[PDB]
Amino acid sequence: VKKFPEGFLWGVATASYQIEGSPLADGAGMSIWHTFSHTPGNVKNGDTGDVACDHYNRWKEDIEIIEKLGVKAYRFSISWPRILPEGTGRVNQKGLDFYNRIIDTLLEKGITPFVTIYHWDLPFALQLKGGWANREIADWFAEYSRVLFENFGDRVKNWITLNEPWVVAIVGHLYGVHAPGMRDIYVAFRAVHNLLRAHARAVKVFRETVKDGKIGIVFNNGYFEPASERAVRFMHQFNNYPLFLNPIYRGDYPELVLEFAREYLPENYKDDMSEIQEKIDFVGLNYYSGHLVKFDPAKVSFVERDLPKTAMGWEIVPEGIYWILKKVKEEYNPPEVYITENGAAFDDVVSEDGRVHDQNRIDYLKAHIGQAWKAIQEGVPLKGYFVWSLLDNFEWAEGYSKRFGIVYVDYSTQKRIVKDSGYWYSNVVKNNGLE
Repeated sequence: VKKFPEGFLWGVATASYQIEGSPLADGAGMSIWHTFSHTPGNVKNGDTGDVACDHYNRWKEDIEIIEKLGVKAYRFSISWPRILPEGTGRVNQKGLDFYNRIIDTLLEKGITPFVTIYHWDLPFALQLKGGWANREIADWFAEYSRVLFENFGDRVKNWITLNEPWVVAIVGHLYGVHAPGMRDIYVAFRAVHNLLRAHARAVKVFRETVKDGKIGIVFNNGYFEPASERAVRFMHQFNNYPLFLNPIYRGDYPELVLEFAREYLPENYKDDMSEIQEKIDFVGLNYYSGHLVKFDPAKVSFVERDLPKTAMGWEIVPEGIYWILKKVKEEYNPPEVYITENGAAFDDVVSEDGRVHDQNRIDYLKAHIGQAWKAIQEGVPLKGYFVWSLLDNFEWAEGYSKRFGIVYVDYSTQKRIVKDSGYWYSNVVKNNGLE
């Protein structure tokens, strides 16, 4: 058996654009993901978030599912354009009403809300002004964050500024695969820098408005290994939490990042570093996959390995989640850590018996929860673990073709079908560990 600490937070996680649909309902502004997905060629099969899981209408049922499964924490995000349709200035009361109802319902049912302030749906109106490329986004983000704190901070006490800022900057502005779909390395590193400045401004406002809350930040991470017996050191520093935590904790970007990217950073970027060091309460780590890597004349290539893979083609390496937990304590020793996302996509099907027998997902989850347990036994201050995702949903540029849910969604009807993995995870939470 592997029992977790008393009060350990077992959660599930979603994001606004991925599940809600109704992106323009009730006076919401357009987001960059609305315009991106409505641009031909950007998203698989031309999928958009127009409907998604229709959570904008079915939110109560979904929460009742969380309650029914006995899950103790719900990580969800707020759509900035629902709250400020032009990004700054005017507040949309109906946007506030939507999240107020979700928040009150969670607390009613004894579920702890973990709110992601930014999970990629920037207001289109701000993108017209440069979005993450514009230094002024630190002010815009501050103003947005303030509205949320003032309206919800009385009940929500666990906050996350940014989800996966590396993805936002690099995948959104260098690779062009995510909104806003740009391919400019100088823009992308300006976005890295501004993401930090905006995160830090929001934390500052938080200290002034929610004196009894906790606030953190979420990073994507991969477990990188060398093909033979440094490129691994680069990938860790660039793609993992150090890109952001070295500034936050140490006041500069990591060494190998500066070697690669100093030319792409703003000229006096160091002048922002003391403000960026604003104290945070916890670090969220997302983890999905491992990668074998080797030098290649970013001077790094991935080497495909055997290993079981998910429908994403992501290699399943459970010891990565232990490694990254250990590594984060070793390098920056944050007071609290959460695994804010962990999960897998598989080609689920509803059997004739009306069940989704996703043993593959159960095995994936079980293996990773075990490794996180291990990190805990060896001193890592892990306070929680969130499965991505409660529901199958819009998987960004993959559209609906990738199902991550522990609850199956039949998009033709919007029917929810709890998967075997969901029943399994429910037992894990009730028992507060593996058995």
